[PDB]
Amino acid sequence: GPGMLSILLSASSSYQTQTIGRLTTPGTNLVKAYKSSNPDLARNCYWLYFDYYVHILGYENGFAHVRIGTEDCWISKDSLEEITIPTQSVTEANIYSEPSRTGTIVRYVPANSQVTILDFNCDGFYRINYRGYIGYILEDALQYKWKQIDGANDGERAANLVKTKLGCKYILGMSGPDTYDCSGLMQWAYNRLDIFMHRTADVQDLHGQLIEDAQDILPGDIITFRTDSDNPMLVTHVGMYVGNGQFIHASTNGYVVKYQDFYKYPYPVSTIRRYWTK
Repeated sequence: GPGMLSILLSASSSYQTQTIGRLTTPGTNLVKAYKSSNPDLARNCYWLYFDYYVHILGYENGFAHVRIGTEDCWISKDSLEEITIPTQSVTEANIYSEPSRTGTIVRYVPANSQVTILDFNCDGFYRINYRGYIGYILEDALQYKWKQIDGANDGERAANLVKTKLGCKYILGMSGPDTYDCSGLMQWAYNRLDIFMHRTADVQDLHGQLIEDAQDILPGDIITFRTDSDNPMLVTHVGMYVGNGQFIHASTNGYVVKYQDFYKYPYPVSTIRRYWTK
């Protein structure tokens, strides 16, 4: 106020200067992703998709180095655009040199100042430009919120996000904004929380915290299923638990994103996976 800093913040930061990207995938909906800026172009690690949000770590050799949560990869620089976000501060604060409790002061920012967000989710800070001064401001000092404040945890936030897509049409291979398949809905929802999961159900099945007893399931957990009786050991479907014994999924039954009663769903569960941590 403006000098108070919480002991819950680290006194050190390794957070590198980043910007915000939004995937535009010109002429299509996807872009190949790689694990280097000089890849074996035949061996892309996966793809990223139209209207996903990323952090941009830099550019090299025609690629953008992008990050979603703990995951980083390289995509063609023409597949995304840089984004800056105007907002205003609501309380006086300092812009600091880094997102820690020991940064130097770049500039004092009075309450009600117009600022521009350059990066988000920076360990409790945004990176901003105020009047040409650049650095990190505590995230609650700004009006703009990159994710819901409501909810006890990011699992509840993920459950809200899939609810916002109820009624969207099922289309194989899609991940929004208007159409989805089952696993694309999951990856999209977590993209909006800056958390990476892989794109297909059979890989989503292999990561996240394993919730071994269904009694322990919570909103935002994903449930994978084996639904193909000609390949009965393969994971082929996924949905997101949203509480009250229901999950939401994109289903070919109805060709729509809809609720489903978990206990009555007539296909075996493979795993329950928790990709949220706070």
